[PDB]
Amino acid sequence: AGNDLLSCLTFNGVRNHTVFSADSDSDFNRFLHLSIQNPLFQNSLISKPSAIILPGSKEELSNTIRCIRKGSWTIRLRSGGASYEGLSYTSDTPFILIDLMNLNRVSIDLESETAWVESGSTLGELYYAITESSSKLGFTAGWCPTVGTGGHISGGGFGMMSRKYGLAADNVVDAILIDANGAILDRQAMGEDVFWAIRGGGGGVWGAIYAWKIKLLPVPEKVTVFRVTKNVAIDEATSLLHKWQFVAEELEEDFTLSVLGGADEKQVWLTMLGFHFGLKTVAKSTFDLLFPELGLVEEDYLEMSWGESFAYLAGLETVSQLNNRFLKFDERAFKTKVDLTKEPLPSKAFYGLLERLSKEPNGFIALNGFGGQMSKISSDFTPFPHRSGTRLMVEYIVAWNQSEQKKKTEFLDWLEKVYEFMKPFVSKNPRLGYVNHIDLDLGGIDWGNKTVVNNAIEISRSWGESYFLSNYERLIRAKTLIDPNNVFNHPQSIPPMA
Ligand SMILES: *c1c(C)c(C)cc2c1nc1c(=O)[nH]c(=O)nc-1n2C[C@H](O)[C@H](O)[C@H](O)COP(=O)(O)OP(=O)(O)OC[C@H]1O[C@@H](n2cnc3c(N)ncnc32)[C@H](O)[C@@H]1O
Ligand SMILES: *[C@@H]1O[C@H](CO)[C@@H](O[C@@H]2O[C@H](CO)[C@@H](O[C@@H]3O[C@H](CO)[C@@H](O)[C@H](O)[C@@H]3O)[C@H](O)[C@H]2NC(C)=O)[C@H](O)[C@H]1NC(C)=O
Ligand SMILES: *[C@@H]1O[C@H](CO)[C@@H](O)[C@H](O)[C@H]1NC(C)=O
Ligand SMILES: [Mg+2]
Repeated sequence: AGNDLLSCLTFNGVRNHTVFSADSDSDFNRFLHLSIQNPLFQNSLISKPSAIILPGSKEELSNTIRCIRKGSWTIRLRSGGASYEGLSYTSDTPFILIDLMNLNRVSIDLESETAWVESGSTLGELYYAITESSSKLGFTAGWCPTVGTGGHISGGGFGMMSRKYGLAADNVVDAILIDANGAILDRQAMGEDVFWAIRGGGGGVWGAIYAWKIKLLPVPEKVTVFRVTKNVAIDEATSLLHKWQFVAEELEEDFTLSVLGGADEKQVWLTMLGFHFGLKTVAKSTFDLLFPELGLVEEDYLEMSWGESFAYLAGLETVSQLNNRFLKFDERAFKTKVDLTKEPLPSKAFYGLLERLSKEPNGFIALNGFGGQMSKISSDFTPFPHRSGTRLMVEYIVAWNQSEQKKKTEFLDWLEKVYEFMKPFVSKNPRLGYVNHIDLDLGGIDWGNKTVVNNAIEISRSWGESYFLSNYERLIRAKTLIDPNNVFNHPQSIPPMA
């Protein structure tokens, strides 16, 4: 029973747990909602955990998993709670939520220039700790400070420094994984196939990552960034985006130029985000040469520390704000979809995308170029396969607040239609995806369904090959090795072999 679970936890010295309560403002509901970053999955109709456990050490994490298995609960692991589909805190079967928020220690070793990072730590907490320790070290990961390292690194982790240094997972050199039996496994213990699989094979599949050991990377004491919003009409916005794609993928590895875009009837807005590993004179000379159409001026270019640049690019007020995991931002529900491209987008693709954005001010797009180091890493170095030959990543987002809930169906329909419009221009056979941008539209396994489970491998190939391409086969072997009994599962987890 739940009381048996409780007894087991006590016997093993795990004290931080809270059982389900109907009391709307119970401590249970407080802990549950503390790390739900998408209000979309926050209402009273959604599944709720039977209990929430907050392990405070690797042994407590090991024993929690050990105890949960003596019952029939589904395990859910949550770090940052940023899952696009709420997969860290929802389940169609009774589940126990293992919340890792107390595992938030970052330990920087300046003598080896590496760090051990407990998996409950956020990217912001990590960046803050790095900046505090050194003005010449940084790390490559995503641009959202509130995202958890647990899910993020497990899925790869792309950001503004990836053209220089690759994904967060491409820079992991050891890890502690707690397996289905509660074993505490470092890189040597888990073996090279499993150490490969965890570095981008997706969270919630292999076991519970207790901590990541990462290599810290050189950054100059001052870098140059810009964040400039152009307010233009569609003719100019189209020509800017069409040229942007070439400038972006082609830039030397020491430069990144990304875009956020949206519109409202005749007014289009494009926010250009620039990063250069170096000083402003070189930064401006490069963009003056390659992209004069942007109309950037001297005062747009800002020199600041690496830590400052990551806080700045995230729209935070100060570096100090990096260190606040529960610092919200906005309170909007959202849905997103993503594409990867292999061929240049024709001008008419950007034109049509902007036309659709112009009709839906709640929608917007995020555009990133690959190339640089992303084209120099082999497709099977880690599970993330989209390397050489991949040109852009394109994200489509629609977001709304409480007062707009009536339009929910309308927003989702808009996003569906945008995705359908882009189909001919983006990757095909299969239409590629990214596991950190998990998308349930592709389908999902009901692990309680016998006929589906028998055919799990074929069925799962739909999303599996989209996220991992030819790396799918090795992932299945790693899964069978580390979690043959499928203790760690969700609608799109890698299936073990029968
Ligand atoms: C910005 C924002 C605001 C969001 C919401 C997502 C972002 C983002 N910016 C990104 C970026 O710049 N670059 C990216 O590559 N991705 C970006 N994303 C997506 C984000 O990376 C993913 O949502 C990421 O998976 C979130 O990680 P998280 O905050 O830890 O999310 P969850 O706790 O919901 O977990 C996700 C998934 O992993 C399993 N999990 C969590 N912790 C685990 C440990 N320690 N071990 C094994 N598995 C773990 C969860 O169970 C769930 O399945
Ligand atoms: C289980 O874990 C939760 C989350 O860490 C624990 O709640 C936390 O408890 C600490 C104190 O032990 C709180 O620290 C202090 O809170 C007070 C009041 O807000 C403040 O004055 C101090 O400066 C400091 O912030 C912390 O707020 C709190 N975190 C949350 C989110 O509630 C809890 O104590 C643990 N439960 C057990 C049984 O140990
Ligand atoms: C199992 O899944 C299939 C396909 O999703 C569905 O048609 C069927 O009804 C399910 N079987 C049971 C008994 O739930
Ligand atoms: Mg009450």
